[PDB]
Amino acid sequence: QKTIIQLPNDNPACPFCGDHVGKPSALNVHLKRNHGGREVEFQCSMCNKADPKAHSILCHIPKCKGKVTEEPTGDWACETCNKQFNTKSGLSQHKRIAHPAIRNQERIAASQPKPNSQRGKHNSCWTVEEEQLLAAFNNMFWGKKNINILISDHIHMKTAKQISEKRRLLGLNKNATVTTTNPLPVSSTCHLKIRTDSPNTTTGLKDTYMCKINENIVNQGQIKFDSEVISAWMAGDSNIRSLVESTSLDILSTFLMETPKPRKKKWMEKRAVKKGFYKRYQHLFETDRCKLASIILDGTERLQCQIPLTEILETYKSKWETLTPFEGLGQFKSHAVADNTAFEILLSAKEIMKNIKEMNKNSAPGPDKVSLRDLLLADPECNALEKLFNTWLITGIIPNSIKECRSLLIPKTADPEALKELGNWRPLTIGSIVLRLFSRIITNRLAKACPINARQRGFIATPGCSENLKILHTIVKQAKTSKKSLGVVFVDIAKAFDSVSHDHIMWVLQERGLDQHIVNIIEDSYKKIHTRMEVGTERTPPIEIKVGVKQGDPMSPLLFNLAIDPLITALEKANTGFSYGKNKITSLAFADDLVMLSDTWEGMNKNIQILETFCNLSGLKVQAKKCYGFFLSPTHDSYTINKCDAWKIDKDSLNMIQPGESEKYLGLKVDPWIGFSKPVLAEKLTIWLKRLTEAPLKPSQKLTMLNIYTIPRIIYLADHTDTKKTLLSSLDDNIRTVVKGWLHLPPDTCNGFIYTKTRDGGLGVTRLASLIPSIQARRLHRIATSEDETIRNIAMANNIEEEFQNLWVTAGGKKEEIPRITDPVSIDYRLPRRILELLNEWEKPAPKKMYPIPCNWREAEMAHWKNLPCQGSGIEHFDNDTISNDWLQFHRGFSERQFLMGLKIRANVYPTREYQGRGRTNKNVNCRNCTASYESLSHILGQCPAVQGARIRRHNKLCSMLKREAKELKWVVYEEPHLHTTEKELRKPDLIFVKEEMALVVDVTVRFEYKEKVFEDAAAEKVRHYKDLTSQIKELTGAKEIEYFGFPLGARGKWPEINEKVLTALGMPDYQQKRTAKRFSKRTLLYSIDVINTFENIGKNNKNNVP
DNA sequence: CCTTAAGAGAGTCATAGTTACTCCCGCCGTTTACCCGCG
DNA sequence: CACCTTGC
RNA sequence: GCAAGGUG
DNA sequence: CGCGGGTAAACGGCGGGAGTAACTATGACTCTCTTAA
Ligand SMILES: [Zn+2]
Ligand SMILES: [Zn+2]
Repeated sequence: QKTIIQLPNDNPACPFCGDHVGKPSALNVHLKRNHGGREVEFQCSMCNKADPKAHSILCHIPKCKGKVTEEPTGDWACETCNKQFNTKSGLSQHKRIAHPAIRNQERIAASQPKPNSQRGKHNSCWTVEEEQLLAAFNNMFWGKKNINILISDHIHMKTAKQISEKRRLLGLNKNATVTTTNPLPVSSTCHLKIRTDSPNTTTGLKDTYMCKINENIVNQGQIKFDSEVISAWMAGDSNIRSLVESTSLDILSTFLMETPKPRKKKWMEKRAVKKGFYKRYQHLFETDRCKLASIILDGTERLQCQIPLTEILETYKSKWETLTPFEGLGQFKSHAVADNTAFEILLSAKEIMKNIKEMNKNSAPGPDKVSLRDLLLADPECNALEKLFNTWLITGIIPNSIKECRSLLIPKTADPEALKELGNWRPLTIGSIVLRLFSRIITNRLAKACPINARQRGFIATPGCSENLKILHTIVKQAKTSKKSLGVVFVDIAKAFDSVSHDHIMWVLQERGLDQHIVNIIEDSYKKIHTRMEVGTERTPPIEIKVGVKQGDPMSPLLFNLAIDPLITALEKANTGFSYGKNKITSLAFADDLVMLSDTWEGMNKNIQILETFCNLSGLKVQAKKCYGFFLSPTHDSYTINKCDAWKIDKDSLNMIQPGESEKYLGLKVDPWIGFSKPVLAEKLTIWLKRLTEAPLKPSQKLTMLNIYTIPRIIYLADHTDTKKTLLSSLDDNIRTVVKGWLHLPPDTCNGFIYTKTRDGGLGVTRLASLIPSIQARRLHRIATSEDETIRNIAMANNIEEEFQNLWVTAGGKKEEIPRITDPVSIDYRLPRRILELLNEWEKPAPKKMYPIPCNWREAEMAHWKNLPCQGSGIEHFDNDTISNDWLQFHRGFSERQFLMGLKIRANVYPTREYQGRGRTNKNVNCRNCTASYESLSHILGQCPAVQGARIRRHNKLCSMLKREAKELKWVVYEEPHLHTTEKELRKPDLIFVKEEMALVVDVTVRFEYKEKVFEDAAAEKVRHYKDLTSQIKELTGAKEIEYFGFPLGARGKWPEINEKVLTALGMPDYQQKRTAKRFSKRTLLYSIDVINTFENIGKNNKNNVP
C-alpha cells in the first residue's frame, strides 16, 4: 500500500523501518535510497489528496482550501458515470466527449427525422386503392356524358364532395400522376487484352548498344566490357550464356577474395548472473549497442525456434513453387507508357561507384560471402565492374551461378508459444551482393523510365507517410466541416510481395513499354531462382522461387508498384471518389496498403466491385478481417459515424470502427471520432526510462543510450501527431528529473547545462517542447511545396499557412523570418556546378531539398545559461570550443566518481558552504578552513592556504609532464633554473628549454576562468615580471635568443590559445597540436579534481578518521 | 601555486482562451390536405 | 556518421 | 536484408 | 368535371445566439534545500 503520509508530518518515523529520518524530504531520501520499492504516497490531510511527490503535497499545504471533494449537484446525471449536470447542456456534452459511443447512438436515433406532420393534420381517411381506382376511372371518365355513374357509389362510404376534395389533393379538376427512377453500379474492367508484340522495339536498346560499342571500339572510348563476349553477342552466338557465365565466374573469382579470416578483437551465489549481465551490457556498449538499445528499450533478445526443418521446408517449398494460372489483367491499364530513352544510355563506372556509395556497407554478405567492402577492395575503380556489368547488359544473359541466395526467417512475434507457429516468421531472402548492386542500378534506370501514379507514396522520393497521414486527417476534418457524407474503406491484401506470380508481372511489363532486351533480362533475373533456408546449423536444399518477388532484391518494390498501378488507374477511371473541390480524389496508396474514399455508400459499393474484379484478374485474396472501414454522414449540427450499413468486402462484413475505436495505420491510431487517437507518449516514455534506470549502464552510459537511441522513437509519433506544448513540457520535465536522479545532481541545477550540446559543454539532452515544433513546421512546409498538385491544393484550401506561421512562432522563429510557404526551397547538389555538368544524370547526386528552421534552440539554452549569475559564471569560455568539452564525450580514464564530480565542478554547484549557503540567505558562509567570507570554490584555488603544498606539487607535476615531452622533441631541458636577477633573487622560471641557441622561457599556471581576461592578465604578468633577465640566462645557458612567453591554463580545463602559441613555437603539427591540447586539458581537469578531493578530505575526513 | 558574487527549479492553483461543436432554436415562410359553391 | 520511422 | 523518408 | 377563393398547422430555412465540458495555456504565487565499486 502507498503508505499514507498525511502532511504536515515534520520528522516522521519512516514506517518501513519506523525511523525518524527528518523533514518529509528527508523521509523521501530514506525511502528512495534504502527502503525503496515499498509503496508510499504523501497525503494531503485536509483534502486527503495523495501524491507520491512530497513537493506537490507541500503545494497543497498553503494552496489547499480544506476538504475539496464535494461534487456539484444538478438534474442531469450522465447515465454511464451519472455525472450530475446543470442542464442537458452538461449532460449530452458529457456524452459528446466523455461518453461518445452512446452519443453517436443518440445522434443517429434523433437523426431519423420521421417528423412529417407538415401535412398540417388535414389528412383524412382516404384509401390508396380508392385513390388509384378514382384516378383510372377519371382517365376513363374525362368529361364524357354520364361522368359520375360509377364514381358516386363504387367508392363506398364517400361523396362527390369527397371526390372533389381528393382531386383537389391531386389534380384539382381531375386526377394526377407520379414517377420514379433507379441507379446502377459499375464493373467490367476485365476485357481487351492488349499484348501483340514487343512494347518497345525489340532491338531499340540493342541497336543503341550496338552503335555505342561500335563508337567505343572505333574511338577506344572509356566504356568497359569484355571484348570477346560482346564480339560473339554481336556475332549472334548461340551459346552466349555459356561464355558469359565463364567470364562472370572469372571476374567474380577476382571478387571472391580469400575474405579476411575473422579478425574481430552457500556456493550458490547470484553474483554470476549479475556479472554476466553487466559483462554482456558493457561489451555490447563497447561493441554495437543498437542491439543493446533494442534489448533494453524493447526488453527483448534474439530468437531462433527449432520447428521441424521438415515442416518449415514443406511450407515454404509448397509456397514459393506453388503457382496460379495468370489469365491476364483484362482492361486494367497503368499510368501510361514508359519511356525507353532512359536506358539508351550505357553503364558508366562512375555511375556504378555512385550507386555503391548509396549502399548499406554493414550488410551480411550473400552466399558468395563477398561484401561491398570486399568488393571495393577488389576493384576500387569499378573498372572490371563496369566491364562485366556491360558484358551482361549488352548480352542480356545474367549468369545463373550468382542466382543462388540465402533465406532467413524473422521471429515476428515475441511470445515463444506464438513463435512456435510458422506465421511469426517473415522470410528474408539475401542474395549475392553483386547481384544486389546490379539490381539496384537497373532499378534506378527503370524507376526513371516507368512513371507511377502520384497517389502511390511508397518507395519514392516524396516523404510518404507524413503526406498520407496529414492528407487523411485533413480530408476527415474538411468533410466534417463541409457537412457532406463520406465513406472510408481501409484495404489490405495478404502476401503482397509473395502471392505475386512471375508470369503476371511478365505480362504487366509487356504493355508498359520496354525493349525486349531488358524484358528478357528481367525474366532471366527472375528465372532459375534457387535459395536455401539458413537455420541454425542447417540450410535447406535448394528451393526454386516461382511465385513472390525476391524478398530483398531492390527490384521487388518497383515491380510490385508497377503491377499495382493498374488498380489505381481503374479506380480513378471510376472518378466517383470524394469530390474535394474540383478533384474527385478516390483513394490513397502507400506500397501495398491503400484506402478508398467515395462519396456515397453505393459509390463505395461500386468501388468494391471494381476491387473484387481486380482480385479476380490477379487471383488475389483480400478479407474483411484483414481490412477496416467506416462511414460519415452529416446532420443539421454535427456528423454521424457508421450510421449506415457495414460493407461487404470480399462478400464479408468489413470490420467497422466505432467512436473510441482505433485501428493502426502507418503506426498511427486513426480514430474516426477524433481523427488520430492521442498517442500514449507518457506511458511508453516512463516505461523506457524505468528500463534504462534498472540496468548495469554506468550513468554516463545511461545518458548516452538515452540521447542517442531512445528519443527518436518518441520523436516519430510526437511529431507526426499534432502535439501541444504543455504535454511536451511535462515529458521534458519527467526526463529532466529522471536524468538528474541518474547522475545524482543537486535538484536546483540549472536546465541550460542539461539542454546545451556536449560540443558546447552541456549534456546534449533534447528539449521536446522546443524540438518537436520545429520538426512539425518542417513537415508542414515540406508537404505544402509538394509535387502532387492535388496534395498542394488540398493543403492550401485547408489553409495550412496559419498553422505554419503559428508553429514557426511557437518553435521560436520570428514573425518576419516566417518564410513564404509558397516559395521554392534551397536545392543543393553537393557538387560544384562545373562538376555537375561534367557528369551525366545517371551519375548526378540526389538534390536533397534543404528547408528552413524556425530557429536554433540549443543556442537559446546556452544564452540563458550565460545570463545566469551564479550557475552561469565563466561558462562563456566554453562556448563553441571543440577542445575543452571533448572529455564530456570521451571521459576515458576518468573515474565515474571523478567524472560526476567533474560535471559538478564544471557547473559550479559542488557542495560548499557557499553552495549550501546559495539561495538560502540566513546561514554561515565563512570558509571553515582559512577565513574566506564565502566558503567558495575559487578561494580553494590559491587564496585558501592549507592546500599550498598540493597546489605546488600539481603545478610542478604539469611542468614535469611538459618537460618529459620536451626532450622527446629535442628541446634541451633548462627548466627549474634557479636564477638571480638584478636584485640577485631567485626568479626561477618554470621552463627555459634551450635549442640550437634559442632558450624558451615559460610560465606554467592554471587559473579558474572567473573573468574573461584571466589568461591575458596571466600572460601580461608573465612577460611583465619576467622582462629584464635576458643577459643572465644568455650567458648561463650560453643562448643567443630568449623567449618570455607563458603557459596559463583553465582550472576547469579550459585551454587558452596562448599555450597553443607555445605549441606552434614548439613546432608540433596541427593534428598533434589538437591531440596535445585535448589531453593536456583533461590532465588539468583531473588534477583540479585531485585538489578538490584533497580539500574535501581536509576537515571532513580529518574529523571522520580523527574526531 | 591565485582570487571579487551567491536560486533555481519543482510545483499547484486561477484564470482566460478556444474547440468543437453541439445545441438549439425561435420566428417567419412554405406545404398540405381539404373546405366551400357553380356552368 | 550515427540513430529513428514504415513497409515489406 | 531491401526501398524510401526524417533527425542531430 | 371543372374551378376559383378560402383554410390554418407541422416543419424547415434561416438569423443568431447562447452556452459549454474540457482541454490548453499563461500568471501568480510557494517550497525546495546532502550519498560515488
Ligand atoms: Zn490538498
Ligand atoms: Zn578558504
